[PDB]
Amino acid sequence: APKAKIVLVGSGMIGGVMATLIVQKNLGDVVLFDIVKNMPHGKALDTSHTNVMAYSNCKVSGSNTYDDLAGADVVIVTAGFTKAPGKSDKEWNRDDLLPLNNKIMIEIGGHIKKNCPNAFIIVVTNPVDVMVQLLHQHSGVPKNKIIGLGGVLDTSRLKYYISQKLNVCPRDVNAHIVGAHGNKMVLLKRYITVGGIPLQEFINNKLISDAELEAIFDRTVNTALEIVNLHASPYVAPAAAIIEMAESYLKDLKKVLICSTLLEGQYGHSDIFGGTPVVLGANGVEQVIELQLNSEEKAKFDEAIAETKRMKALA
Amino acid sequence: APKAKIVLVGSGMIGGVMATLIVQKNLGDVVLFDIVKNMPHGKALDTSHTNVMAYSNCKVSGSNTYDDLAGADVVIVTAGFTKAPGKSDKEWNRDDLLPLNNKIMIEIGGHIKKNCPNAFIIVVTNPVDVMVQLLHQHSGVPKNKIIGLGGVLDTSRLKYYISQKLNVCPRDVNAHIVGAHGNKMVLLKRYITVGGIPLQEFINNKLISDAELEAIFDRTVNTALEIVNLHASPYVAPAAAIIEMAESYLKDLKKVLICSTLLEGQYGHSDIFGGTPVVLGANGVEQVIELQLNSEEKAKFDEAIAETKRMKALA
Amino acid sequence: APKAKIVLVGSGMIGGVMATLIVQKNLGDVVLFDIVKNMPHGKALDTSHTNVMAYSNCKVSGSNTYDDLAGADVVIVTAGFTKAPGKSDKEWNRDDLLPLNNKIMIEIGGHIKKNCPNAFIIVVTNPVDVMVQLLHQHSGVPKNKIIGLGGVLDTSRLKYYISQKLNVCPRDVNAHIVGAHGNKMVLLKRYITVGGIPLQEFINNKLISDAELEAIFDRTVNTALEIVNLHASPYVAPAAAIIEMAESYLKDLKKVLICSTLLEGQYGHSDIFGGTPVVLGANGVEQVIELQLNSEEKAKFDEAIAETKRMKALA
Amino acid sequence: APKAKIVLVGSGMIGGVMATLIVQKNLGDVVLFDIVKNMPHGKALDTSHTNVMAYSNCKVSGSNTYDDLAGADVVIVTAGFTKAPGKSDKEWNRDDLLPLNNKIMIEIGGHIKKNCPNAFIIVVTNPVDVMVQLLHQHSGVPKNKIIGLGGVLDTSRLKYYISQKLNVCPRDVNAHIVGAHGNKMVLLKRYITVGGIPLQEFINNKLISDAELEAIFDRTVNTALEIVNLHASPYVAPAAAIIEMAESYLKDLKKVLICSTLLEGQYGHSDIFGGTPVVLGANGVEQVIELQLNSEEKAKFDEAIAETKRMKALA
Ligand SMILES: CC(=O)C1=CN([C@@H]2O[C@H](COP(=O)(O)OP(=O)(O)OC[C@H]3O[C@@H](n4cnc5c(N)ncnc54)[C@H](O)[C@@H]3O)[C@@H](O)[C@H]2O)C=CC1
Ligand SMILES: CC(=O)C1=CN([C@@H]2O[C@H](COP(=O)(O)OP(=O)(O)OC[C@H]3O[C@@H](n4cnc5c(N)ncnc54)[C@H](O)[C@@H]3O)[C@@H](O)[C@H]2O)C=CC1
Ligand SMILES: CC(=O)C1=CN([C@@H]2O[C@H](COP(=O)(O)OP(=O)(O)OC[C@H]3O[C@@H](n4cnc5c(N)ncnc54)[C@H](O)[C@@H]3O)[C@@H](O)[C@H]2O)C=CC1
Ligand SMILES: CC(=O)C1=CN([C@@H]2O[C@H](COP(=O)(O)OP(=O)(O)OC[C@H]3O[C@@H](n4cnc5c(N)ncnc54)[C@H](O)[C@@H]3O)[C@@H](O)[C@H]2O)C=CC1
Repeated sequence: APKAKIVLVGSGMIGGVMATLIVQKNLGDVVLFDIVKNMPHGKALDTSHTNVMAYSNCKVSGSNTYDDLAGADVVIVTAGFTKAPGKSDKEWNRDDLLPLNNKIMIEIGGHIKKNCPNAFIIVVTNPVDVMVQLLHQHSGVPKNKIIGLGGVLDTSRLKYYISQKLNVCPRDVNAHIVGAHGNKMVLLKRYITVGGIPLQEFINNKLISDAELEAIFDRTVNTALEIVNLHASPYVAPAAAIIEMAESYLKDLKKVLICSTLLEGQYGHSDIFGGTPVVLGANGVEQVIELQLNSEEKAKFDEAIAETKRMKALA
Repeated sequence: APKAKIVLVGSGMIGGVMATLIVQKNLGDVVLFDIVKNMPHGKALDTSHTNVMAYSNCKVSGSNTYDDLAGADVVIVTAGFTKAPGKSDKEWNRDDLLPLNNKIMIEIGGHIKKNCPNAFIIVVTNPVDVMVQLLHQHSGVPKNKIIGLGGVLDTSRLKYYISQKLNVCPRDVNAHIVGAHGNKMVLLKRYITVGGIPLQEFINNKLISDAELEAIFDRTVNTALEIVNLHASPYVAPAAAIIEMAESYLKDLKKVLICSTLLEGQYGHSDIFGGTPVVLGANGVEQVIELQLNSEEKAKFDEAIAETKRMKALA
Repeated sequence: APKAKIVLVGSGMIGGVMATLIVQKNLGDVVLFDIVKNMPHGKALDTSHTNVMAYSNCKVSGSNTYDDLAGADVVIVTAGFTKAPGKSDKEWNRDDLLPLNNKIMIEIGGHIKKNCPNAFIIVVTNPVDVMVQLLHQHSGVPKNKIIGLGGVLDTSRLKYYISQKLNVCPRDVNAHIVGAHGNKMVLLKRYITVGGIPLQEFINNKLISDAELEAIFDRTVNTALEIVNLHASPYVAPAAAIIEMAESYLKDLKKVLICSTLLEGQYGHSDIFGGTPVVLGANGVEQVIELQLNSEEKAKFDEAIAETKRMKALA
Repeated sequence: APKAKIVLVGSGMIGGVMATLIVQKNLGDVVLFDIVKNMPHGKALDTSHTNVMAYSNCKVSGSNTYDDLAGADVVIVTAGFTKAPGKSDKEWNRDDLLPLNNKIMIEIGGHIKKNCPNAFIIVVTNPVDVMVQLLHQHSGVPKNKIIGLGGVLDTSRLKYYISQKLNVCPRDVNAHIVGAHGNKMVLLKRYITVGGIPLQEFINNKLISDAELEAIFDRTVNTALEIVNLHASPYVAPAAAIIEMAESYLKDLKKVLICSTLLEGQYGHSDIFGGTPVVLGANGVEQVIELQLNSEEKAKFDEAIAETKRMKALA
């Protein structure tokens, strides 16, 4: 059939929500692939029944076979560790799973290259800005055909928190977080708008203060940790962000979405992936948009890239 | 505000998917209530960010306080045990959590009666046909304002499996499973249609055989066990079924949906809840539809009710 | 791009609503083609702005050039007369526009054959069961790639009227009207269900009477005339019905929808198009479903086909 | 029932599309009211059938009786002249229908005050910034409960035209047009963004030039005339814009939408309605946002208000 085939490489928490949302949106047939025996078949079976409630007709199947990547139109990679086995929830960060998640990207890359070299790839495995580049290199796909999750998720938090303070529709807040996903994420105060209006106007009117915004910025950076400390794990919003990206590709929406993409001189950087607004449509990354950062913003961008490089070296 | 307030009493697996779907559908503000400290706040935080991706404006908050039921328009109860601590996955059934889940329904009932006596209640805790009646009795709500999950979920499986064999849109298969949710569920072959056409026509044409249907019937009854044996748990389709019910109420859709409701003479039964098609709209259960069962079908219905009564006695 | 290209051959009342709905549903790029100069460009411009309100990205362009059919994935033909210039609204029927609408189908057929022989075609021009066959013959497309509007529209009326009486969700009423679209349409009482339940059960319960149903049947047959006599014209529901058909094709939904299709022995008929349930998916008409009519129902079906043949002869 | 009751006062071109969209979105029951006998009943009948195709349950009825405004939750006023009977399509403007459309607003105002004084009112009749104030005065409704269409429609055009040039999703372009709807509309270049980024960045990169933007500005102002000169009439996008506003109210979305609202000192203006961003939620106009215009922008705003006052005097 002409329905898209969407292979979820990793059928864990994010994978499950993604499968649910794909059926809700009737986006395409879904394969829940994992190394864990049986589990993806079980999740697939459960999820498949929702076609009735959703008025959809998407197949949902499980797989324990890498070759099921054959024919994939979109591949979403969440496979990997989510935390270092030994580290507390308080100290959740990035040094030693690097080589293990690198091996996972290498393995998946080989299977993509053999089975679905023309697929559009979204990488989620952390640290994403490192893992996406590794997968790019080992899968051999074109630069316009692979991106990493980051900015859509990170800005959803910033947008949401501001919308709550200002009592406006969440989507009406727009904002940019660039460079990398992680603690070095660059929050661009200058690029925040509310209903298309510069946030500064709302600050001038005392509707939201600079101090409030500083607290919202810190909350945004630390949201994953906040959720973990509350005895939960972030997987629902990550899934929705990924599906927004995938849907833009599948439907040729040409949305402007901030994702990790190969930089070729933007911001003074080459040979590395970093977060920046891109346009996602039928041709994949159709445009890479370079924000005209000032020197102070660029300094923060540089710090983010430096951290990606540091971890890439250890991987 | 006039947005509906939807309180999820139980913030586990089903609760999480329900919160996700409510935001996707912009159905109302959500409270994830649970006895587990912090966890519902974490899930709520994660889920709240999806308002951006979904173009919605639903608050999602966590709660560890029963009094947050105040003002509820809809209350969905998934609180309870999901399996007997000690029993293998192979032997997943119903005798001894009864008194513990009864205590949970009693407790929740008291809080509903005090805080939101005019709410519409959907009960999910198993065995649902027993627990719904217990909650009805202790909450004091009118009979048209409380239902149990069952038939929407069980028929989604039957509909889906037949649709796959016949290669038609899942929603185009209609089917009735009545009496109770559980191993005594009554699958009504006579009441199956495909695009509104009697299934028997498709059997006559050899498009699906009676033997195939028998296997699909057994698969439907055993689906929960099938999913558990695959190292997964059924929670996505249960959530979608519940949201279909809740949405029909909230939007006054007047959908015909099979749910557990107080029987007042239908099928020869009174003073018990059992699964039957009902019409759900703004006034709750607006109609209870009694299928004109033959004697053989009625005998099976009686077996289902007898099992509900047996467990009610032990609760 | 991979977005579908949908060419509306005829940019009148139905064409306008179809363009509106396609953008609402983000189904594909739209060409509003017509012989009237400028008008389609104006409607296209107006409609294109709705992409903003709809969160969609579908191009909407006008055309006065037949060659713009090139590349079409779906072609919807509403081109033609809607009433005989000279006949009152009271006497709205079918004898003398036949040769003129035949010429229009022939002309469009030639352009389809040259420019988009692989497109999926939906014919709407009346009398549709005649015009669809004429277009099939002159376009040269395969039988699984061309259908006529009829049953989805006619049953929407029957379903709706019954749903109002019974106070249930309109989609929960299912019904079959076959043979032809027009005054000889065959309404199959035996094949009506409500929430999947035989309508007869509701009659037995005195919820709706046989006399009420007879009146609803006559109302259904005469609905177009009822609307015309109220100083309006039926175009909104026809458009929605057509878009339901087109969407099933585009999204590979495999819905069971009653449409005019080439009969190859079904109901005892060959070499003619008539209304029957079909399954619409990615391969076009994937299945032609033959209802197992009794002799009385078949007699009415024969009357419908005879009328199609009578008018085909005059065309 | 608790479904909203939406009364369309005026059942012409815009009214018809609004009814269609309300059913598509299942927003509430609809009354198509008009002074033309029978016509609204015909349009209502046609539109009602779409509930089946749309999976909705909204009543659609026609009315020739002002008292059917009773119980209205939302009233949308499109009643009036659309062009001066005698003036060519080339010379489409605003001097002498003023007293006639004023009489229509006065009449409707009296009926609103008597029958639905708590309804939320959207005025569309041109010149809208004048007519909305007239209706406000004669209906007696609070200032937070009545708005005029303008900016959502006018900016949809600007947003769309820019999105086409830049090859991005239309909704990703944000823009502000304020003061009044009509030839004095104030297009604010400084307040245009693309994916939340200042448009100036795209100009700097030569992706769109200042000269291109000037042409798009003129096209935006003249779009209604462009459509009329193409032998069409703008009614589809106006309807969608109105429904976006109505939906924000009904669903408590709190969208920021530019509408005509009573100014109470903003921009230096009082005692007049003018276009400005507002937040629409359950409480109606929840916030009036005042853009921090520079002196040059304010001068243009003043010109717009002066024109509204000039016509108000003649009404
Ligand atoms: C970039 C970003 O914004 C975020 C990234 N993540 C990363 O996303 C990944 C997945 O998170 P999830 O919560 O889904 O973790 P999980 O443990 O539930 O699922 C991971 C699955 O991967 C499987 N897996 C391991 N190796 C695999 C392989 N070779 N192939 C397929 N699946 C594999 C494994 O069995 C598990 O089910 C982790 O690396 C997270 O750090 C998470 C949240 C946000
Ligand atoms: C009727 C039907 O078709 C189905 C019913 N169920 C029942 O639904 C219930 C919930 O299933 P879920 O998978 O969500 O289980 P879970 O363990 O993840 O969540 C249950 C939550 O209830 C909480 N809980 C316990 N007591 C509570 C109380 N007094 N108040 C609120 N929450 C409570 C508990 O902490 C956990 O998070 C179980 O009884 C299932 O048997 C499940 C699938 C289908
Ligand atoms: C099968 C069915 O359920 C229905 C069928 N119809 C038929 O659908 C047709 C279109 O109805 P609509 O209300 O859209 O009529 P319209 O007059 O507004 O539009 C017809 C357009 O066709 C154009 N047209 C004429 N010749 C054409 C050609 N060769 N190519 C393209 N357009 C052409 C013509 O200029 C007008 O704009 C008529 O034949 C109706 O009888 C209508 C309602 C229901
Ligand atoms: C503010 C704005 O962006 C726009 C405003 N308009 C205005 O919207 C109005 C309606 O436009 P439409 O295209 O719908 O015009 P129409 O002639 O098809 O419908 C007007 C209907 O009003 C009826 N009408 C007249 N007096 C009435 C009354 N007292 N009560 C109810 N209906 C009445 C009349 O019979 C016709 O059906 C006109 O004033 C337009 O100028 C239009 C497009 C954009």
